Amino acid sequence: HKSEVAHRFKDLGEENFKALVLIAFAQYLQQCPFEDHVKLVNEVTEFAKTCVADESAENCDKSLHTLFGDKLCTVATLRETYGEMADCCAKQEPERNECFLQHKDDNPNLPRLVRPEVDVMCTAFHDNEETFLKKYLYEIARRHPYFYAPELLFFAKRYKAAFTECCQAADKAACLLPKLDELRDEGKASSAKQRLKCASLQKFGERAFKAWAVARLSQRFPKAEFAEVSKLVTDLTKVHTECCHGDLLECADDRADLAKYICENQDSISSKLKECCEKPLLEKSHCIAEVENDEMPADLPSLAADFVESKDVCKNYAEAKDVFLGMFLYEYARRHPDYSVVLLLRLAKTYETTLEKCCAAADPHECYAKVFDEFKPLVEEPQNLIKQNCELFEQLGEYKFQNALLVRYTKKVPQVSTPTLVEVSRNLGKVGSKCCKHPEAKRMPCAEDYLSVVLNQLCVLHEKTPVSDRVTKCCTESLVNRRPCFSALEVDETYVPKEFNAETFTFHADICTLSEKERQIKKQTALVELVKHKPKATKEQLKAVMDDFAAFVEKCCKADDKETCFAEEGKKLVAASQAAL
Ligand SMILES: CCCCCCCCCCCCCCCC(=O)O
Ligand SMILES: CCCCCCCCCCCCCCCC(=O)O
Ligand SMILES: CCCCCCCCCCCCCCCC(=O)O
Repeated sequence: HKSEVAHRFKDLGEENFKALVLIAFAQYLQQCPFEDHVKLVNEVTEFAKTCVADESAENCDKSLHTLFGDKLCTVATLRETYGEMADCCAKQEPERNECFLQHKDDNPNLPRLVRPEVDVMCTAFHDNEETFLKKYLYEIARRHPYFYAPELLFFAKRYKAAFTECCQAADKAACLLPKLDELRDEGKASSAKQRLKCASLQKFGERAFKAWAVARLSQRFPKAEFAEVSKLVTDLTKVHTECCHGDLLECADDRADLAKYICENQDSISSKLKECCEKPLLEKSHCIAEVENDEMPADLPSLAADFVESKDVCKNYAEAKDVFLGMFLYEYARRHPDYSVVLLLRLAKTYETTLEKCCAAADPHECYAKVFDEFKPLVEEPQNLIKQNCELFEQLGEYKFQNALLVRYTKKVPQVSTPTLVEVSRNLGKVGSKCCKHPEAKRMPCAEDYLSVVLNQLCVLHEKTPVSDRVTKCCTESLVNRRPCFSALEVDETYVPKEFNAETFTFHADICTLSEKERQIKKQTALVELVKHKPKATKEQLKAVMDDFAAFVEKCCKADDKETCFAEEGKKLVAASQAAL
């Protein structure tokens, strides 16, 4: 291991090496032009090949942090452009690297990347495929400087595949656009999870993180024994703690180490791990992190033996409370992959609460019996919600299902901005489409995955621009009570109806040309504004108003003249509607 850079180049391969180096530099120097970074990438790459030919080369023996930091400090416009960051160059390793980490800018001021015309895109992709993909990789990287590089590289390769298909199919846009949208969604969903995962570690501490980890690791690896799960959870915590810190190389090494260990003890962890461990170093950790749940042992007893009916229960628990609780959590989770992780956490927490209560009683054995009865109401809470909502999603379209939620959440929290209500409602709708297609056995984990990001996304926007105490109570409580807290929201009896505005309910003929997506958005925007103006409207009354509107649109988008119909019958619709409500 004379040369760190030489070893990295051999493991990743020139192409991946280049791509990752571009991402790294793009994540630090986020305000330097693309051609600058390209020059860097080629300089580092050529040097690396020098080191590959001969590890004893002149600078080959240096550290990757040292080499990276030196390159950063050779940027001529560094001080001018980045000010303080240029001061880091006086610090010495390893203090320097930390200094660079400190002055990494999160979400700087840049204009939103606008998706160009399909013809233009495919044409660029054909003429210069490499400078086309890398330019966009650079653009994504600079705007998401804390996103894990190998993960950003993982999406890049998927983008490249998308164009390869569609850019030579007659109806390109019909192919490409629904693929780019999927990527956009997944990319931001992945990014959200990461910030969230890291934020929770900081917010609630290592313990809660370990509890979360124990549940999911037990679910995924139900054939694994607790001692093994403990070591994995222990290491996973170590990894998340370092990765959350932000050092790419340190984070990468810890990840690689865990994947290394997991793949070598495959037989002792999971049977569905063979293909993941076969993949290259770069993809190992990724693969393991979302591997399929292993199938659990047929001969599995009930927990009641070791956790309820047994003697030595307070003694075993008091001897190591968190260990014993983790065992309960492990034992329970591996039997129920059909549960959300947070559900298992409510149960383990419930088990904990009673032991703290009953072990202090004269005879604990009775208060244990109470425990499992308490589990059932907590378990059915999320189960019922899923049944009903997926039924609702079945009867009504995804669009009409979104509108159902729309009215519901507008009446629960009317103070929220209209655009926010429309967005969260459309997204919860999408969750319905994706999860309700699963059977019950897999529905709850599915919902938890999407609601987690949607609910924390929701809480982030509220952080910046608070609008309700009840929403801030939900956003700032335990991430296990979060979703139930939102579900506990009732209709706001406080809300004063917002004053009428004819403009808000004034529609022109342009909506007849609008795309299917934003005709809906404009309609849904008005639906929120309707519910806000008269929040005490019944479902029948609201349906009536919406029906008249719907026919009103089809009557004006069907006429020889249009803009007059929208202004004349529009006047009629608004008047009649104000009267009914
Ligand atoms: C391998 C051992 C890991 C430790 C297991 C800890 C189990 C804790 C049980 C209660 C759920 C923890 C949820 C955190 C929320 C809280 O701080 O109350
Ligand atoms: C002089 C070096 C310049 C900087 C080098 C950029 C960082 C390249 C290392 C990234 C490799 C990631 C390792 C695999 C990822 C994983 O297993 O999780
Ligand atoms: C910035 C403020 C945003 C507030 C958004 C108000 C709408 C809340 C949506 C709650 C989603 C959680 C769904 C749980 C299932 C349920 O409805 O009971």
